[PDB]
Formats: sequence, structure tokens, C-alpha cells
Amino acid sequence: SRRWFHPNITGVEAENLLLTRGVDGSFLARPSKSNPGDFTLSVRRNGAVTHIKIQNTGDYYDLYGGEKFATLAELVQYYMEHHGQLKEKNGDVIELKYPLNCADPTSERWFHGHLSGKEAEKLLTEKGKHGSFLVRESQSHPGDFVLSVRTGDNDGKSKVTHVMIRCQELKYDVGGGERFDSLTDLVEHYKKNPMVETLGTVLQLKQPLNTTRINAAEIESRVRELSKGFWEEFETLQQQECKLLYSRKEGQRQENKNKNRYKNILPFDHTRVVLHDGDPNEPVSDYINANIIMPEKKSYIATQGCLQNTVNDFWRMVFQENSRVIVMTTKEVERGKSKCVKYWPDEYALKEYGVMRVRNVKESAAHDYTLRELKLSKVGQGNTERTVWQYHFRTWPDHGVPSDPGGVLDFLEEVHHKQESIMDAGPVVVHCSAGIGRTGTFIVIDILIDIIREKGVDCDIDVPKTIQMVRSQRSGMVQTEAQYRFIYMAVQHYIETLQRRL
Ligand SMILES: Nc1ccnc2cc[nH]c12
Repeated sequence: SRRWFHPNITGVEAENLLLTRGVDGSFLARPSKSNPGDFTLSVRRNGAVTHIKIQNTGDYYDLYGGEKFATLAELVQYYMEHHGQLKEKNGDVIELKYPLNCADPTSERWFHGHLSGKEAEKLLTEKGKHGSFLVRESQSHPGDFVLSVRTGDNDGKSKVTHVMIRCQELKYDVGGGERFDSLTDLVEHYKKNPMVETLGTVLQLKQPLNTTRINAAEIESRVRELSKGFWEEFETLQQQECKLLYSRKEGQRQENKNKNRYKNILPFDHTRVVLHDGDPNEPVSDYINANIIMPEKKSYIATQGCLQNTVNDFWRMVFQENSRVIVMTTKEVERGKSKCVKYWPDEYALKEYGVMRVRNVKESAAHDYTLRELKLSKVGQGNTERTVWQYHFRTWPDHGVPSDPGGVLDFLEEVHHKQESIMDAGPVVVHCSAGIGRTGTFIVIDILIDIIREKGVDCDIDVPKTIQMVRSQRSGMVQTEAQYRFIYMAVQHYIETLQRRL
């Protein structure tokens, strides 16, 4: 349901699992082992198992012989409600009917594995609030587990209770009543239906303990401890994408289909940019594949590379939102395929895009990017002209991430100073191809640097929490583990620079 992903499984295992525990229509997804950021959708069809490759090189999930997706959970939702859109080479349908659930708790935010009793009491004391909990392996009774929960209002008014969870022939229970198939089933039961202590305290399971937050100045040590890891921390974050299937109905409307670069990577309704003051003629003129991203001053608009038939809408958007800065993170063409049509005029040229006029005043080549100084106005209305600075990052490698972040960091410092130099500039527009991989990586790095720029080096940052907040505003922002490590590398490199100064 949100447990059809099996992190530490092999092909062999996945096949036996589907052959013993499933039926035709059963399915699961898993990572490939040494293959960086490949995945496999395993499916049982007519008493045999089919494996289907999914690749992510950083822009989107490409399912072989299906479509491209912003998240695996979006992929499963699409096919679990579109009977016959997934097919084999030969055009037989592959039905995804019944998720095959995984019991491994290593991806759950509350699971602290191989942790002691005393260390758990301390973390709940220093980091924990009322209702804060974790599940850890028992040391008294091996095989078993312990649920540890803070309850109350450092002076007596709170306490930590420890509940033993027995493991017995494959099932989990708290000493009586219901026996659960997974620790996740157990936790989800007792979070709905809390245990009540003999004398009446309720063991409310409200939120897991946070272990991702760090002091920015402790970055070097954390990156070193994640390098051994990163994979587990990313996997835990990925698991939480099940929570973000918000509606994308405007993007799914007939009138809007040919405005999406990829027909299933759509903006959420709740944060989509809405275009006003359009043609009365057009059937639907309010739509563009873009979302507002507000951190939780500077906001961003995340959007896809222009299509031929959306260039005019793109400039309607920039004008409406009073954006003065555009960040482009793809070449127009990579691996011989269009990623973004040229929506700006040649140097010294002037062009009309619907009701908008844009002049390219001047281009400046820098090592990692080109800057284009553009002038945007509404045709027939002088004194609406404003300067839009387009920063075009040119050297991002075709697959994977730059091996060093300094180029990226130098680029965002410059984007930041330009933005901050213009009074009431609107949101910075950021776009790549689909507008979720690079685009989210640049935005998330920008959000974190900004904190450090204001609060300096002795401030709290939380990379996965920041990514989760951004993913709640556009599907699948930050696509791959490589991008996740890069974000960390970027912030580390920013912090080192700050301290060599001082
Ligand atoms: N646990 C997980 C749930 C949903 N999607 C993904 C992608 C990698 N891990 C995942």
C-alpha cells in the first residue's frame, strides 16, 4: 500500500516471494544492487514472473515500455488505476493489481536498529518531545525489539516507557492480543489505538525521533559518517513519498495534455502557477506545468523546459509573477534530444512571444554558465519593461552529478546577489527538462545555503526534511541518491569556505 518497495531483496528472493505469497497481478519494486539508481518492477503474470526495468539518471523514472514518472509511488498509482496501459514488447498487458508488502523496517523513520536502552533514553531526553518514539533491537532478549516512548509535559513531568515487542514465528506482538506481520503493522496499529498504562498514561505515538538534523558546523563529520550511510538515509526519505500523492487534476485535463513535456509529470493543483489575463478564445489559458516552491524571503518557481506551444505561456508567467531571474540547468540539447526549446532571442535580437516582447541586450560567458540580460515588456505598454537575468548553467554532466560543487555554488551566489539586488523581485524561475531532478537539487541547495548565509555557521540544517518539504510542493523534487549526496557535498563545501575566511 506504501510497503510494496523491498529495499534489501535480490531478484531470486523477489521471484520466490511472488510465486509463494502472491497471485497473478501481484507485484513489487526493488533496487538493483551494484547498478546505481536502476530499479525493477517485478510482476506475477499467468503463474510466471516478469521483471521490468526502471532507470533514473536524474531527470525522471523511465519505466521500460511504460511512461516516465516523478516518483515510484506516482508510477504505481498510475498503473494500479489504468488497467491496460502497461504492456510487454509483444503487447500483452501487465496488470498491477495487488502490492506484495515488505516487512523490513530499515526504511521507517522510527527504526533505530542496533541501539542500546540507555542511549535511547538520552536521545528522547535531549531531542524528544511528548509522544516521541523509536523502535530498537532488544539486548536482554535477542530476536526481539523494544518500543521506547516519551510521554508528558527536565523535572519529573515527563518519562520514558519501554515496551517489549516479541518476535515469534515470524510475527510481532506487545505481549497479548493481536500478532502483526511487520513492525510497521504493529506501530501503525498502536498509533491508531494507543496502549494505556495500568494507571492511565496513554502511550501516544505522535512522531518519530529526529536524527537527520545537524549543526551546520558539524557537516564534515556527518558526511564522513554517511560515507562509511547515505543510501539508508535516502531510502528512508524515499519511503515518505507515499505521503505526497496530492491531486494533479488540472494537469490531467484534456485541454492541457500537450502542455506537459511528459504526460504523467504534472504540477500539484494546490501549488500550481495559475495564469490569468489570457486569450478569451483559448479553451483553457490558465495552465502551465509549474509550481510555486516556498521554503519553510526568496521563493522559487519550479517548471519544465518549454515546449514549442508553451513558450508564450512561459513568458506570460514570468511577467505575471514579476520574476527577474531565470535559472536554466540543461543545455537545449543533450544526448542528441531536445530538453528545452530556445525561448529567448539571439544576442541583440528582439522577438515577440504572443503579447510579450523580449530583447536580448547582452550575453556574458562565464566558465560554467552564460548570463543573458533580457528585457521583457508587454506589447503596446511602455513603462512595463523590466530586466530579466537568465543564468544558463551549461556544464552539468549528461548523466550523474558534477564531481565537485564549487561551480554550482559560485553560480547560486551570483543568482542570489542579482535576485537580492532587485526591489520586490518575484520568485526565481528554475527549470531543467521535466523540472524535478536538477531543478530540485539546485533549489534545495539554494534553500540550505540561504539559511547558512543568514544564520552563519552555528545554525541547524536538516537535508531530508528540507527535501520532503519541497517534494510536498512539486512531485519528486530531487530524483536520485547521487543528487542527494551532492547536496550534502555542496553544503559542506559552502561551510568549509566560510570557515577558511575566519
Ligand atoms: N521506500 C520507497 C518507497 C517509494 N519509492 C521509493 C524509491 C526508493 N525507495 C522507495
